[PDB]
Amino acid sequence: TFTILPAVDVVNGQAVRLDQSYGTPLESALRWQEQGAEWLHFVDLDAAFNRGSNHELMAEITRQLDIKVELTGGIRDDASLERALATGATRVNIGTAALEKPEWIADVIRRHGEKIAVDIAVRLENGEWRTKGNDGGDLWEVLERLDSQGCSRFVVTDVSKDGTLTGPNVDLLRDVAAATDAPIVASGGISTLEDVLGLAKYQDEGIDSVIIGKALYEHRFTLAEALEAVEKLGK
Repeated sequence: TFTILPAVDVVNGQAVRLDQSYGTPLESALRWQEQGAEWLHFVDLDAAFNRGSNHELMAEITRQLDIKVELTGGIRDDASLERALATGATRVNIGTAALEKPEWIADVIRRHGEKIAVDIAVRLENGEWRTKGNDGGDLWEVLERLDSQGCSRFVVTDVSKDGTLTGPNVDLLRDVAAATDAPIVASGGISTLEDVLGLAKYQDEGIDSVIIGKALYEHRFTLAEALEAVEKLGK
């Protein structure tokens, strides 16, 4: 957690307002940039659930603002990937489709390199970490294959932490960081400021980022607070 990415979930052209209701993604982005945000994580919920697409609003955000944008949601074939890229996104994440299309994903990693992160959702079951795909396999085999295909970056999600007050699963994340040369984005379960700090502790093993939604919007801490608290570790 070197770097922190606030999450923005877009539907019908709108995102959750950081209060003190819903507004434009631009407003959200401006409100997050105010606070030291250098990267934003955007979810296109309409594309993720086949209801539509918000690509042109995304392209407006990258046009209007000079902020790095990670973009995810419904990226599953060449047509969706293109339209994701056409947005101006600094980086794009591919989830389930990556496990279900091993050759397609190698092919895209080959063409796009650092523009591609693979988002892996995992579930622990009967003592084994299984890619909660659509299944998708054993976590460790999946990682090795993806690593071998040149994947630059993974986004790892323990599918339980979404309930927020467990903590993120640091023992898994550290294991994943040790298993691949590709840097890791922790996602899912941020509850407290000290959760961010437990992660940043391990930035040198390869956990260099965290995505954070709820904890931020439910005012558990502020972004400026977390960015400085991670600075305080740096030194």
